[PDB]
Amino acid sequence: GVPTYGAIILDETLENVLLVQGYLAKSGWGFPKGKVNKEEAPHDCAAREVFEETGFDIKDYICKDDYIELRINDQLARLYIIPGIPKDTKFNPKTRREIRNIEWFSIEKLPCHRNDMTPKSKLGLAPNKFFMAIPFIRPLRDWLSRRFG
Ligand SMILES: CCn1cc(C(=O)NCc2ccc(F)cc2)cn1
Repeated sequence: GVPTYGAIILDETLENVLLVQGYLAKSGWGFPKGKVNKEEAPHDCAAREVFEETGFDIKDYICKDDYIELRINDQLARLYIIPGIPKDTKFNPKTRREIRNIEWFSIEKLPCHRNDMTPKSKLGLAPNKFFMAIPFIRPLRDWLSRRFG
């Protein structure tokens, strides 16, 4: 699968992160990201996808070595960490045709794993509207500890 790039945008307090909600298969909440184009550098893909989905341009803020990367079923997703973006920033996607909504979420309130169904004696995980964000939350929490305190 083709790598994806995007961003974890945080506010000035470092409390909140910016998530986007799509439609249909992409109906839950996730960090803004998308598929790399042929010959496109990871940093340009991230900025491009973030600008398409949020209307916010990260290019002046990207730091080359500040990202979290996960390989999930053989697909690499790398989210550059972009702290310090004011909470009153006005975000608007390129088309409401892909992005339903854009919101800040408290990091401490977001799940960092899904819950099983052990009270129901059933295998697997309960649905969670943050399932695409979830795999980045523990690594982000740890990364913020190691770079801010
Ligand atoms: C198909 C599995 N899945 C992906 C998402 C996801 O990426 N959510 C956030 C998002 C939505 C639309 C975007 F264009 C970009 C990012 C949710 N479920």
